[PDB]
Parts: sequence; C-alpha cells; structure tokens
Amino acid sequence: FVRQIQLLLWKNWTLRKRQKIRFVVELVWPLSLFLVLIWLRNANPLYSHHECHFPNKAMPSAGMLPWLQGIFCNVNNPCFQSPTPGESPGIVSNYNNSILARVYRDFQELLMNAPESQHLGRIWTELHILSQFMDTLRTHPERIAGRGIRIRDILKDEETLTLFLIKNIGLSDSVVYLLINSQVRPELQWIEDTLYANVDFFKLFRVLPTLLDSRSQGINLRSWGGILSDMSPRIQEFIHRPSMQDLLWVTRPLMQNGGPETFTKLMGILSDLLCGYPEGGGSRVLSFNWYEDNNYKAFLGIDSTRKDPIYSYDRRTTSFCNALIQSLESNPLTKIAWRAAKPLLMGKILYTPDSPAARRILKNANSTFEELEHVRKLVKAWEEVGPQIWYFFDNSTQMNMIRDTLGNPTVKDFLNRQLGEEGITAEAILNFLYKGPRESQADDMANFDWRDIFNITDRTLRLVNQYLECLVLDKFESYNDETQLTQRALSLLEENMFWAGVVFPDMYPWTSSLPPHVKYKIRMDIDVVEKTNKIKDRYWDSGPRADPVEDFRYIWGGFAYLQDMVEQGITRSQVQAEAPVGIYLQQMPYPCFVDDSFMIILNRCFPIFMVLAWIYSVSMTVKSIVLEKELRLKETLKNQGVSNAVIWCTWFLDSFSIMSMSIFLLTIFIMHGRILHYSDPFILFLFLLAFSTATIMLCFLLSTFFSKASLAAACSGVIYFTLYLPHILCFAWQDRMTAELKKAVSLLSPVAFGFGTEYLVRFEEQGLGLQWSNIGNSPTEGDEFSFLLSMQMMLLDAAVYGLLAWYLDQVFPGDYGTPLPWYFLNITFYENQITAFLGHNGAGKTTTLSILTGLLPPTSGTVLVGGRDIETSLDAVRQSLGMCPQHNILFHHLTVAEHMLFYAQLKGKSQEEAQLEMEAMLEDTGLHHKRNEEAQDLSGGMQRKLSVAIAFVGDAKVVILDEPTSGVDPYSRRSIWDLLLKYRSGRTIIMSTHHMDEADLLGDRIAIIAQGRLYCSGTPLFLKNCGLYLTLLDGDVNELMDVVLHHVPECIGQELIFKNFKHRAYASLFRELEETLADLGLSSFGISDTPLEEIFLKVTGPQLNTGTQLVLQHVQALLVKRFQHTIRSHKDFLAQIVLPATFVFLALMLSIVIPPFGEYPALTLHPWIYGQQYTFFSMDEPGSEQFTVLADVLLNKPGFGNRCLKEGWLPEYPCGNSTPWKTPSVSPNITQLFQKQKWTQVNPSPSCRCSTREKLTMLPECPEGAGGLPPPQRTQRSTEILQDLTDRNISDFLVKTYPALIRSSLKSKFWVNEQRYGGISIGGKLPVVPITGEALVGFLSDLGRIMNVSGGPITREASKEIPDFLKHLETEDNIKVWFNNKGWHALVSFLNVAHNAILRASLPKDRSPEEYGITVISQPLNLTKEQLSEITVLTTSVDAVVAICVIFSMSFVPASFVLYLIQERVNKSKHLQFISGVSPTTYWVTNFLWDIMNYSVSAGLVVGIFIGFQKKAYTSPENLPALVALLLLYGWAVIPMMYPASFLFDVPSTAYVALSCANLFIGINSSAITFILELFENNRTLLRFNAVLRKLLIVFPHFCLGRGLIDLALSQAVTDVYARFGEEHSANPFHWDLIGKNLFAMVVEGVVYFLLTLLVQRVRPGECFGLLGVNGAGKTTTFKMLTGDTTVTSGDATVAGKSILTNISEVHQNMGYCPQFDAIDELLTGREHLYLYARLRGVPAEEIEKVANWSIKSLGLTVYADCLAGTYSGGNKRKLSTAIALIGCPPLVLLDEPTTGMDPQARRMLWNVIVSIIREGRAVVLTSHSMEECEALCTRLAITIQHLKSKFGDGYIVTMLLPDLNPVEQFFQGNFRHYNMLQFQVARIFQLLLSHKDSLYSVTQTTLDQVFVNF
Ligand SMILES: CCCCCCCC/C=C\CCCCCCCC(=O)O[C@@H](COC(=O)CCCCCCC/C=C/CCCCCCCC)COP(=O)(O)OCC\N=C/C=C(C)\C=C\C=C(C)/C=C\C1=C(C)CCCC1(C)C
Ligand SMILES: *[C@@H]1O[C@H](CO)[C@@H](O)[C@H](O)[C@H]1NC(C)=O
Ligand SMILES: *[C@@H]1O[C@H](CO)[C@@H](O)[C@H](O)[C@H]1NC(C)=O
Ligand SMILES: *[C@@H]1O[C@H](CO)[C@@H](O)[C@H](O)[C@H]1NC(C)=O
Ligand SMILES: *[C@@H]1O[C@H](CO)[C@@H](O)[C@H](O)[C@H]1NC(C)=O
Ligand SMILES: [Mg+2]
Repeated sequence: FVRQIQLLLWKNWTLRKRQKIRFVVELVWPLSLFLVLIWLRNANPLYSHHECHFPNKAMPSAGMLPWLQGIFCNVNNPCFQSPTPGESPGIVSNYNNSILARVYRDFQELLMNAPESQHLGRIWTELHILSQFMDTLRTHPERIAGRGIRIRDILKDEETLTLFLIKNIGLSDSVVYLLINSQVRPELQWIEDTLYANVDFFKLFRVLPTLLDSRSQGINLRSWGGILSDMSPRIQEFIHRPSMQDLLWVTRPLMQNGGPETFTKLMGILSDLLCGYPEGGGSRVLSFNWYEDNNYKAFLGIDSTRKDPIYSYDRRTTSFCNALIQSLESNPLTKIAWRAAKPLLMGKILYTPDSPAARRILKNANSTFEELEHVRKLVKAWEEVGPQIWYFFDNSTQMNMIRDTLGNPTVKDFLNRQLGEEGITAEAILNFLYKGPRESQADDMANFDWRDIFNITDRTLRLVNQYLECLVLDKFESYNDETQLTQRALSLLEENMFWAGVVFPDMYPWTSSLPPHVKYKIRMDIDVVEKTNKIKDRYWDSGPRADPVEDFRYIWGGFAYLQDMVEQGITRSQVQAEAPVGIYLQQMPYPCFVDDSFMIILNRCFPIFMVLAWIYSVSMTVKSIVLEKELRLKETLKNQGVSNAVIWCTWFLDSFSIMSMSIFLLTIFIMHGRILHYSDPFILFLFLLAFSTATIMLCFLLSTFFSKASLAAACSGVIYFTLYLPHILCFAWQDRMTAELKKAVSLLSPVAFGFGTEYLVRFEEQGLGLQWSNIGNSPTEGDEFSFLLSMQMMLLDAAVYGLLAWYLDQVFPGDYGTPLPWYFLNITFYENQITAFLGHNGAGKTTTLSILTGLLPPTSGTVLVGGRDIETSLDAVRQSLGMCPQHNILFHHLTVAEHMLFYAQLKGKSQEEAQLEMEAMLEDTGLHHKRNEEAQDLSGGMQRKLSVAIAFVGDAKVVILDEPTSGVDPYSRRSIWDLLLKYRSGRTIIMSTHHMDEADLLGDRIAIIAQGRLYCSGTPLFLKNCGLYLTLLDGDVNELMDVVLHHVPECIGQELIFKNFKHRAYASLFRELEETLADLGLSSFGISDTPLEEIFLKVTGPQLNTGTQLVLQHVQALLVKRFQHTIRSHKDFLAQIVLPATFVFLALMLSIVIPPFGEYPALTLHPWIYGQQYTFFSMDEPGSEQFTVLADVLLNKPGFGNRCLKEGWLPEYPCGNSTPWKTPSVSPNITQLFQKQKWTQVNPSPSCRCSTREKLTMLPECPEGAGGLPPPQRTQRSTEILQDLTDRNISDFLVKTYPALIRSSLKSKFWVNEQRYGGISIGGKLPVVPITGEALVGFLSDLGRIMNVSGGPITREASKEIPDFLKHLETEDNIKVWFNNKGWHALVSFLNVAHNAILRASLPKDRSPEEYGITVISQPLNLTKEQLSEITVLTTSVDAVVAICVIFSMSFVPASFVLYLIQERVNKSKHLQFISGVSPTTYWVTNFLWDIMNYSVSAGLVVGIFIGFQKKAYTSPENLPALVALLLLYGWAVIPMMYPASFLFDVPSTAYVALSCANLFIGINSSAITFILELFENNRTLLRFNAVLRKLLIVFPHFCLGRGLIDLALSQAVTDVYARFGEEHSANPFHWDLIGKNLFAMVVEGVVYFLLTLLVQRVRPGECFGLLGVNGAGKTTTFKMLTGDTTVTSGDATVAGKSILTNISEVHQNMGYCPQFDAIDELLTGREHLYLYARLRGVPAEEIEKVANWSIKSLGLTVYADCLAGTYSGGNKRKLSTAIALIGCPPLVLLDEPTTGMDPQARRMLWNVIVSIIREGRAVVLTSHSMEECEALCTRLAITIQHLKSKFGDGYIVTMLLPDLNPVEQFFQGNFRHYNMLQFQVARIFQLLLSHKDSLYSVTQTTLDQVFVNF
C-alpha cells in the first residue's frame, strides 16, 4: 500500500509548502538561539596557560630577611615554566641570580677565599692598632728610653744639647759643632736654613717610623707594604667582574636625586637587585571565578572598594608619617595597595584572655617585632654616629696624620708600589681629603670625595629612619574578654588599624601554665580572609588558583604570618628549648591547563536552547494532527481506506523531512560558528536527528490527549518545555544518580538529550569531542551511562512514545469505533436514479444507513452484487464509495484541483487517470477558472458542491449520501442539484435528510422506507396516493367560500385554504374562482397539492419591571450565571485555585532551600576537612638527628595534624589503623621503559604533551610514564594515604601525576576531591653569614677605637643584642610545606600540621609527643554595614526572583477571566445579553465585581500559603496587611488592564498563552531592571533609573506588585541589619516611600483601566416578513444593524415602532427586538435549565420572581431541559435558544435561520409555537438560507408568496406499461420524462385535461424553491 504513503505525503507537503509563515519560522527561529550561542562563544574566549611553578614563600619563623624578601619578590606570585630553585630537595633560596647574591658570591670567591690574604689583613689590622696605642701620650706613663713623651715626641727638650750642652766633648748648640752628639740622640751649622747641617729634608737618619715601638720592641715592619699591591689584582678582578658591573649599572638611578618613575622604575631596579628571577620576572595567572565569591560587583564592573577612612588628625605618629598616610590614602593610584598593606605595617593584634600564659605566648611570638625594632634602632644610631664620621674626616688627628704621611717629602712611594694600577696617588689627597675642611667653591671638590658620598649616605639613612619611624611594633593589645574585642576591632577596622584578634579559648584570665594541647582562634576581617562557610571552589576550574590578590587572602591578609608567629610562640612556650626551624610554603606545580568558561554555558544553555528551538514547531505539529481529528477528517481517511498507521507514517515523513532540513542547517551553523571545535559533524547531526525523532514521537503522543486543535497547539509547547525541567532538577543532584536511577529519569527525551550534551561538553573540554571511537566510552571512567547509550535510549524513548500513542489512539479516539479491550429480511432497494430515503433521525434510519456504510457489519443482507461488505471488505470499497456525510469533509488549505487529484488517486486509479478525471470537472466549482482558488476561499455553497462532487471523483456505482443540501444556499442548492443530476451515470444514489422539498424536484424514484421497519415502500407514484388545496383582504370571502365549497364538495388571514379526483366539481370551482377573481381582492391564484413533508407526518403591578429595579436584578442574574459557570467548570478551578497555589509553593521552596549568605562560622582548619587525600613526605638531610626525630613525630607517632592525640581530638574524625609501607604494583612495560631508556636529572620521566595550538586540551595527555615508579604508600592512621617522596623529584612527580589524580575526581566538576592538598619536605638549608655577631661587635669596637667615633646611648642600645639579631635574621634548618591552593583552607591547615610537627620534635625525652598539639581556628569578625549591604543584595535578589514567580502565578486568574470573557463574546452570548437589555456598563461592572470576588478568594489562599511559611519579611504583623494589600490591589488593578484583551483576541487558549507570556515578560523586566540599575551606586544611570521607577514602570501593576514585594524584602533586611547593630529601624509601611506609592498607583490604575475598557466598548402586527429579497446581499449586515452588533449607518431607514433613529431603536434601546437568535449557538455550554432563568431574571427585563410561572418556555423539550446546555445535541440546543429568544413576550421577534438540522416532529413543534405566537398578535420577522422553512410558517409578507410566484416567471407543474404512456402524451399535447412518470412544465386547458383524464396524476403550482430570482 505504498501508494497511500505517497499520496498522503504529497498532500502533507502541499499543505506545508503553502503556509509560508510556519515554514520560514521553523527554519529561522532555531537559528536565532544558536546565533546567540555563537555570540556568547565569541564573548567567552578560552584562557590557556603553560606549566606553572611558583616561587617559595617564606614565613616569619624563617627569619626577618627571608620573610621580607619573599614578601617583596612574590607580590605577583609569578609562574615560571621551569622549576624554581626552591623546589629542589636541598635548597630553598630562589634568590641565586640576584645581583646582591652574585656580588656576595664574588666577594667570597676573590676576597674571603683569597690566597691567605686574611692573615695579611689581620697583620695590618694589629699593626694599625699598635700604632694607635703608641700614639696615645698616656701622660708620663712611658718607657722613657727615648724623649717621646707627647706632642710629636720631645727629643729636643730632652737630649745631650739641654742646658749648657757640651756633653759630647765639644757639643755646641747651633754653633757649627765639629763633633755631633749621637749617643744620646736618635738622629757648618748656622742660623740660616738649607746649610750643610740642614742638607737633609726632614731626617736623613732613622727613616723607620717604627722606632722599636718606643716600648717592648715590636718594631712595625713593612708588612703593610707587602700586603699593599697584593690586594690590587684581586680588587681589580672583583670590581671588573660582570656582577659588580651590573651592580653599578643598575644602582646609578638609585641613591641619587633622580628616580624618573617614582614607583614603577624603583620596583624594576629593586627586583633584579634583590630577587633576580628568571624569564621576564615571571607572569601571573588570573582567577576569573568571580561567582565563587558572590562578587557581583566584579561582574558588573562596580568599584567594590570599601570607604576610605578619615584623616584622624595626627594620632601619636610624626608629622611626616601623617603626611605619608594621608597622601597614600588620598591618591587613587596607590590607595588599594596601601589599604592592603596598612594593617600589616601599622596595625594592632588583640588577645582576649590577658593571662600570664597568653602574655608569655605573645612575648615569644614577638620575635619578628623585636627584630624589626632592632633594625630601627640600628638605623637610628646613625643620628649619633654620622657626625663622628664627618668629624673624623675633618681635622681630627688621624686624618691629619694620614695627610702628613702623604705630605712627607716624596711621601716615600710617591707613585705607589702598585704604579699604574688604575689608582692615582692624589686619590689619597684629593677625593679622600679634598680641599681639607671644606670645598673652595661649588663643583671645585673634583665632584667626588668623602663628603660627596657622605651627603648621599646621610640623606638615605635619615630618610629610611623617617620611613621606619612610621611603623607600629607594639602590636599586641590585651583585653579581658571577646566582647570587649570585636568592639575595639570595629573601630580599628573603621580606621584600618586592625590586623587580627588572637583569642585563646579554654583558658581563664588567671591561667598561667599552658595545657599540652592549645587551641586559639584568629579573627580577621572577612575581606582579608577566605570565607569559612565554603572550603572548595564549587565548580572545578582548570587552573592553579594562584592569583596574587584575588585568591591569596591568607597570604597578603596577614593570616598566615600571624598564624606562624603565634604557633612559633606556643612552641617556644612549651618546649623551652632552641630548635629553630622555619616554614617555606611552596605551592604545588600545575600543568598546561586550558580555561574555557564557555563550556559552562554549553553545559547549561545547549539543552534548553535546543528545546526552545522546537517549542513553536512542536505545537504546529500537534496543531496539524488534532486538526485532522477535530474536523472529522481522520475518520474520512479511514473510511476512504487508510490503515490508521499509514496516516501517522506520512505525518512522520513530513515532520522528519522538515526537521531534517532544520537539523542540517543547525549542524552547519554550529560547526561553522565554532560552537564545537573538535567534534565530528556527523555524530552531532545524528544526535540532533535522534532528538528530532523523539520529539516527533512526543508530538504523536500528545496529539492523542487533546481534541481541540487550538488548545493542543497552545498547550503542547508547555508540556514539551515542562518535560525538560526534570533534567534541571537532576543536574543539581547529579551525584545522587547511580547510572540506574539516571536511566529511569532519562525516559524523557529532553532529559536524555541533556545527559548526552553533558557528555558532549565533557568530551569537548578535551581534544576528542565525540569521535566515532569514544561515544560508547564514558570519560568519567566510573560511570556506565556513556553517550552512545544516550542516543540509543532516546531512540528507545521515541519507539515507546510512538507505541503508546498508537495504543491510546486505538483505545481513546475522538469519536469513532474503539477497541476498548487490549487487542495488542435485509435487502437492496432499486439500483438506478436518485433514490431518497426519508425518515426521522434515531428511529432506525441512522442504523440502516450505518449498516449500508459498511462500518456496521452486514447481517442477512447484501449492500450490492458483492454479497456482503463483511464477506468482501476489499470489494465494494472502490465502487461503493463517495461517502458524503453531514460533515463537510475538506482540507483547510488544499486547492480544489488538488482535492480532485488526491481523491481520484486515493480510490485506486493512477496519476494520469486522476488528471483525466479532474479535466472532466463536470462544470461547477467555478469550472477550471477557480482551479487555483483554495478550499477555504470557496463559499459555503461551493464548499458543499465540491464535497458532494468528491463523491463522484472516482467511478462509483453506489453513492450513498447524507443531507447533500441540508443548509446550503438556494442558488447553491440549484447548483448542487444540477451537478448531482449531471453525474447520475445510472448510479444507485441514496440521499437522506429532513428536508422533503429537496426530494420534490430533483428527487426521482423516491423510497421513504427508513421508518424503522420499512413500513412504507414510498415510491413516488405510490407516495402520492397515501386532497389538493386551492389558493387565492376583502373579508367577504366567507360567503364566496361556501359557493366554491358547494361547487366542489384551514382558513387563515390574507390567504385561502381548503382516484376520486372529482374533475367536474374541481373544474367548476376553478372556473368560478377565476371569474370571481376580479370581484374579489386576490391578486393571483394558485393550487397546493399534498406536501411531501405531510406524507412523512402520516406515520408520526405590571408583569414587566422598569427603571432602577432592572440593573440590580440584572447584576444578580449575571452573577448567578457566572457562579454556575464557576461550579460546573473544573478547568476554571485548576486555573484559578491551584495553579497560582502550586507556583507560589514552588517559589517558596526555592526561597527556603537557599542557604544564608553571611553565616561564616568558626572553622577548625585541619587537612581532613577534605575527606580522602594523598599527603606526601620527603626526608632531606638524614644526618641531622633533629630532622630524623621530626620525621618520626610527623609520620607515625602522632601522625599528621592533630587527629591522633591519645586523648580524643574530634568525635567526627576518629583514628583508624595504619597499613605497612607498600610500593604500588606497576605495569611491566613501565618498568621496562624506566630501565631500558636513559633518564637524567633534568629529564627524569616522560613529559606530558599539553596543548599544541590546534588541539586545545583542558589538561595535558600524560603518557604511561608521568611521574613514574609510584612512591610507597602507608594509608596513615588518620585515614589518609601518605606517599614517601624521599630521594625523588617532587616537582616533576606532582606536576605529571596531578592530571591522573584529577581525572578520577572530576566526574561532575561540582565538588571535587583533588585527593592531594599538601605535603611536607623536611629539609632545605639556607646559607647564613659566618659573622656570629660577637665578632662583628668586636670589629666595630676596634674600628671605633682606631678613630674616636665611639657612640652614644642609641649605639649602645643597638649593640646590646647584636648576636640575637644575627641569630633571628635568618634560619638555617627549614622545612617546606607544599600546599594545593585549589583547596581554600589548605596552606593554613598545613602550617598547623608543620608547626605541630616542629613542636613535637622539640619536646624533651619525657612528655610523650602523642598528646601535645596546636589547634588553629578561623572565626571572622561580624560583618560591617558595607558588607552587609552586599549580603542584603544577594538575599533580596533571591526575594526578587520569588516576587517575579509570585507575579507570574497570580497573573493566571485574570487570564482565566479574560478567557471567560472572550468565549462569551465570540459566540455572541455577550451581544445576546446586550440585545435583551443588559447595558454595557452593567455587564462590565458585574463582571469586574465577580472577578474581584474570585481574585480575593485566590489571593486569600496565597496569603495563607505565605503565612504557612512564617516569613518575617511578609507575614510579620507589621507586614501581613501590606502583603494582603499588595495582592488584592494588584489583582483589582490588573484585571481591567487585560479586559481589552477580550476584544483584541478571538481564541481562548491563544489568549491564555499570549497573556501569560506578556505578564511574565513585563514582570521579569519590571523587577529586574529596577533591582539591577539600583546596584550601580555611583553612575549617571541613576537618573535613568529614576526615569524608570517613579514615572515609567509605575503604569504597569506588575511593576507595582513586584517592586512592592522587593521593597518589603529590602525593608525587612535593613531592619534586621539595624537590629543586629542595635540601631533599630522605623519599619513602617504605608508611608508612600516604602509601599504606599504602589498601593495608590494600583488604586488609580484599576479605575483608569476600567474606564479604558468602557471606552473600548465605544412590520404589521401579525404578518411575518421573510427578509430574503436578495440572497447575495448581506442580510446578516442588515440584522446586525437592526441589532447592536453593527453601528453602520449606511443602510435603509428603519424604526422599531416605539422609537425611530439612525439605529432604529437607538432612541429607546429598551425591550425592542428582544430575540436575536442568529445562525450561532449563543450558549455558555456550562449551565443547565438556568438559561430560561438567566434570560428572564432581569436580562430581557425583570419579570418579578415569575421564573417558575414562565415555565411554558420548556414546552419544546423537558427531558433535556435540566441537562447541561453543552451536554445535549444541537437540535435541543437551538430549541432552547429559540425558547429563550421569545421568552419576554416581545412585540417584535427576530428570527435568523428559523430551524437548522432537527427532527421533523420538533420542527413542527417549533413552527406551531411560532404560528401561535404570530396569531396572538406578536409581530415576527424571519430570515433563512434554506428558504424552504419560510413556507407554511411566514405570513403573506415576503421579500405575497403566491403573488411573488405569479409576478416572477413561473407556472404550474403537471405530472401524469411503456406503450400505455403514449396515450397520455398524445392527450396532453391536445390540451396544450421518465418511465411511468411524466414531468411536463406548464389554466383553461388544465381544467379541460382534468375532465379528460379518462381519455388519457397530480398538479401543483410553482413553489418558492423554483425560480428564486436566478437573474
Ligand atoms: C552583558 C554580558 C556581557 C559580558 C559577557 C558575559 C556573558 C556570559 C555570562 C556569564 C559569563 C561567565 C559564566 C558564569 C555564569 C554562567 C552560568 C550559567 O549560564 O548558568 C548558571 C546559572 O546559575 C545561577 O544563576 C544560580 C545557580 C547557582 C547555585 C549555587 C547555590 C548557592 C548560591 C546561590 C546564589 C545564587 C543567587 C541567586 C541567583 C538569582 C538569579 C540571577 C548555572 O550555574 P552552574 O552551577 O551550572 O556553573 C557554575 C557557575 N557558578 C555559579 C553561577 C552563577 C551564575 C553565580 C552567580 C552569582 C551571582 C551573584 C549572580 C547574579 C547577581 C545577583 C544574584 C544579585 C546582583 C546582581 C547579579 C545579577 C549580578
Ligand atoms: C679643625 O682643623 C683645623 C685645621 O687646622 C684646625 O683649626 C683645628 O684643628 C680644627 N678647627 C677648629 C677646632 O675650629
Ligand atoms: C603496557 O601494558 C599495559 C597492560 O599490560 C597496556 O595497556 C599498555 O598498552 C602497554 N604498553 C606498551 C607500550 O606496550
Ligand atoms: C676625638 O678626640 C679629639 C682629640 O683627640 C677630640 O678633639 C674630638 O672631639 C674627639 N671626638 C669625639 C669625642 O667625637
Ligand atoms: C557579633 O555577632 C554575634 C552573633 O550573635 C553577637 O552575639 C555579638 O554580640 C556581635 N558582636 C558585636 C556586634 O560586637
Ligand atoms: Mg578564584
């Protein structure tokens, strides 16, 4: 039966290709969402970074110098691709390439390790010291061997020349002594100088300056000269070394009046001066996960900076310090860094107990601050040592002696021993003592001397002293309890002088001795510490989480530093021993990650968008199927011979074709839009095609539930969207499913699509992206769901949906034969001419018809020559065809020629045969001229003509019909008669209807036998004889009637009514009547024969109220009506009482499930806050006993942390058992790889291949090697696995095994256990200076003894504790604490672990380390008002979403009202009420009143729901009336707002969906815009915001309600905030500033919209007039003009009798033309027996409680009177409509189409009621399209029944074996075709022929049917 598929598919394609709006939308709308996705993809570029190795971070326990150097160097936390030096096992110092370190290295290499130069330098040192000692006069304490007491010796004073001299024989004093005395003296004399005795310059003899030291021998030799010129080559090599040259080249801008960049270039110089990091100084990685901190300001671009503090005058600092603070805070450039650094530099630390134990702990922790104070004192000592240096370089006596030695004749070696050694001798005179005391002029000092550098060094020292004085080093303030703290801390945070509060619990103010286990809490500001309510990063981000400022609050906030200080103080308090070990937190290395945030969107937006891509489409598909079912058109196909599965097969082919085109376009769009980079387009195409197939099965399944096309189209999209939501619910609980409950949930197609696209996103994060070889593999490596199973089970869902849809369609059809069980006498009449079976409906005629249809199986009878339809179902289905039912069976959009082709090819035939048949159109249907016209374009007569002609498209021998012309136009009835007669073809045509006139002329070979038992055969000749009436204002015809009655032996007004033919008597009466016609007033004459309808009948105060008594009664009636309509209807109950209730309940669930945003409790800060993890251990320096015992007390005895304390640490964390050491088993080829190949230290293991710029992977693909040879494991007693990373490359192992660890964890990427958060490397020795302090003090004292600089109080105070300063400057023994920053509280917890290990290692022999420990707790202080503002913003955003949901829920009830109103308006029920006498004002007022009542009930229910939650924001006593007012007034204002939607729209379900969408859109926009634009505190949009709030959006009641709820939430939040702070709040609604504005706006807007709605609203007494003068003219327009439906004045002048106006009755408009029953059932279809009550209580007018008395209106039908109006059939419905139309006894009765399809008996009852009414004296005017009903019901008035026939061209019709007909024809021709019946069209000859009947029958005049103005 493939031809059926082909034909139905062609039909479906032809209908689909003509809509031209669904076609384009179904292809464009899905593309728009993915264009949005493309834009999002372009707006979210991926962030890729290389391998990250981070520099070591020192701690205060490691000494001031490493700690500060780390602080300065690692301000950016740089990423180095190569491992840092600190990551090596034995070394910790990354400052190896710094210029200072290299200069120090060269200093040791050349000077310290010189060739025994130390000995020579020392010898020179004691040489100078001995010379200085000899320089001292020491009064007379001299050896007296030589006259050298004092004053440059006294040789002249004491010698042999004293007194008279002459001791040496002939000694003379300046008298040219012949003999010179030399025995008593160590060394031509005359008065004149330069003589023979004065030949020597100074002293020729005794040139040695030693002079045996003048005491105890020890003469100073030339050892100083020997050392001289030996230091010169080494000094030159040191100076010319590249390190020293680099030092000079970088230091030139420094220490000068330069600094071109005040801070940018200074940092650049200081970096390579102190840090010297490789690469370009490293690079920082940026943390983009702003949503993890709830930092909405960062996303929106708001500044998010706290308010600046006040100047606070000067405080206790210096003027320079205050100026610096004010400049730093005021400068916008440097206020952020200064804000971060101020608590550290100048802040206070507060401790609560104030106990002797606490004071001891803090004194021990003070070490860093004593060290800083010592540095400050050392710098301050310059103030009193600098002038001494300057004076020493002034005269003094040492510098003068040096100058004299240089000033000696030739200065011994004038050119120096090291001649030409780049050093001039004048450098000892100038540039060292230039110009003596002072320079002669500016720049005359050779520009470089002692003072030239003295100013620069003095200025630098004084400036650094000034800067250092701006520091607070007495940071510890003692309080009494934690209540006094957090109050001082609040003020300090206000002025930014608070570091932390170190509160010690479990210890009283009098506690002196420390407990073995010490707990303490560090209380920080929440802005400088990680939040304690969250420990992980939620959504796992590919990245190291290593932004220096964004996610290192523990470092730069001072938490880690203070924790280290406090724990070190506790350690020193407990152990009472010197075991100095530092801490070197070192972040774990990270591999080549790729951060693609767009995947998040792709993980959430891709499914929903796809669903939203089909919503409209799915609706249309359903709108097709139900449209084939509601139009009784699927049953037409089933009668035609479809299989009930070929139709759905073709529906699939059509829908699948359109969806396949759409999916092809979407796949091309996605691939070329770079939404998916690394995916094969074919698998994505197949995934989308499987989703499409599941969607089409959803369409088929949903089409069975519904029976109305419009409702199905409106609601199918709603079900389709709703079905996806379970996926959203399951995504939050993704870990809950165990691949079995997930399967159960995924029976829904959207949920399975969501799972599949989740797997797609997971594969797209990698470089694979759903290839053919990985669809069946789950990337999580632990889930059995996979992705291929997703597509397969979506196909399974499609099959299940289709099967269940087929089952339901078979079992629950619309109206047809249904197999409820779970399956999965009689003869033939004449066979020629147009036979007609006439009978009452339901009396067996329909049963005989159905038996003849073939539907009911034939029993003991033959439908045709085939024997039986039961015996031969295939036969008599092609010939016995053309089944024309009462329903018009056509297509909405298909063409007439297309109908002909489709129906000709459906019943056999072929395309050529169908085309040939369509060519023979047999005229009609506009011939071939109207071929291109669509079926809907054709008029009703044309539509029915085509429907009947469709029966003759195929060659059909038997064409049985059912009312071909039941309600067709009279001209159209003639046309259909001509078409049907022209297609007789000798066929057994059978037609059945209640219209006998249709069988009068076109009916031949009549057989009215369907009477239930075939009582009468009813052949036309036989039916004729089962008498004739005579037709002819004078009023005297009563006497004339007797004459005619006597001549030929039912009278009414304006007319005359009165075998065995009696020709002689009849002809005599006819001649007498014709002769007397002139005398009488009759204009014409006629003859009436026996009607065919009668043949079938053979078997069968004032009562009226006036004035104000109306309106009140009016409203009651209307109220009552709607009351009934809201009791019978249950849809109006679910759409008004529960739907808002359920949505509000869901919204409140959402509100209460969200956790509070500002809890921040105390966190115990231990590594086991993360459950299962690997912690690693490295042992370096095994020789040290201290490190061995530290490893012992770290590994097994107490273990890590404090979980094992021998006395119970935490009940929630018990201690288990420790497994023995075990190296994990490894694959054989891994060992082969590691043994066969060569691996060096630089390349110890295979390298992970990360992103290659063309295949970007989230993490590198690590080969089988990775770290390699897994380390031994222990499964520590703390239920955590310890790895032994001893003698192994820790950095390589970590960075290459991290991906393997994290692949297992990231099964969901929502709460990941990285299984590795920290580790300990016990080792790393920092080289220290060998000065040892005391030697330095001795050297400085000796130097100060050489020249009397001495010192003062400051120098002595500085020198008191130099050895302690040197000891605390740096720490030699150290331990590294590796931490993973992706765990937030990781580094602090492992500081705690390391300090516990250090404390346990230092314990004495006794006092077992099991019990000792330290516990750190992070408990942030109470939030400030600025932070509480953000918390309030978050909470009120949740409340705003709740308010939006409340608006959306409450908008349903007014929508239900609008659907009621539109349903009442469309079916003209509202117009009927207006016609009866309901004024528009009264109608709208009572509708508004009832709507307010219903909404009040619904809002009371919603208020009950709210109060059931005890929400303080809304349900508090001061807010409950507010919430009630908001709800009630919102409804009361929004109901009139959408009243006009009744006029705008015409379809109820469409109105519901459109109004719900509009309300949701308006509500979300109104709430969100005002809630978001108010967040921008400092902007120019605020005015814009106000232009949105006060004026723009206040018009919408949605905005009023939403802003009211939001403002209530904000007011309650701020009231709670002030109550927490104790300031209290007014909290008074109805103030016009909080909520009163919205209430007044609602009050005004309700009235305004109600007025807008009211503005939108803007014949003789006894003769029936048949208003059918022109059929083509719009009589419906005339009736509307006579009624209130149309106000067009372009019409004829008419009056209602009582009043005359433009609208006839416009002058009065009261109780005029009361009935207006048109060709429409103006029934509410929900009220029973109340129509006669509603249409009488006051609606026509109040009849004074006479409702029961006026029960006569129930004469037509009393059995169905008490049943629902929609419950019973159309005949009873229209009988009730007519009864309520003429219920008020009006003078004028309007009737349109007086009787539609109804039983002839009921039609007779209606006609007798009408004629009785018109005889009573009530005027009736009637119109009809059948026009057969006008006869015998309407009076002489017509648009004269006999007069019209006579005036128009017409005449009487005369009707009379085979040879016997010849005499009749010959006789008939004498006076003036079919077998046994002659139809001759034709007065004197007629009378004569009647008398001559024997020589040769019934004769009737022209009827109203014949010649109905054909023109
Ligand atoms: C104009 C654009 C130009 C620039 C281009 C950028 C455009 C691209 C758009 C984004 C580029 C980057 C992609 C990041 C977002 C894209 C992800 C997406 O699209 O879907 C999300 C929707 O999730 C939700 O919104 C609530 C569910 C959270 C459940 C947590 C449970 C407990 C927490 C409850 C607190 C909830 C507060 C109440 C929320 C009220 C509703 C807003 C599914 O999150 P996920 O878990 O699947 O992924 C992990 C992400 N982690 C947290 C996600 C968010 C959004 C945190 C927002 C945090 C906030 C404060 C959101 C909104 C804000 C609040 C409420 C008040 C201030 C105003 C503001 C609107 C800014
Ligand atoms: C400083 O030296 C000068 C130079 O001779 C000399 O007057 C004296 O030693 C000092 N000057 C004083 C003390 O004014
Ligand atoms: C090593 O052996 C394992 C399992 O025996 C296998 O999966 C892997 O592919 C092998 N590798 C090589 C290089 O043979
Ligand atoms: C050093 O001693 C000299 C004399 O020997 C004296 O003039 C000078 O003031 C001293 N310097 C001091 C005490 O700083
Ligand atoms: C901090 O908040 C707690 C929470 O209950 C409160 O008890 C305490 O008094 C607050 N301290 C202040 C506001 O100083
Ligand atoms: Mg972050």
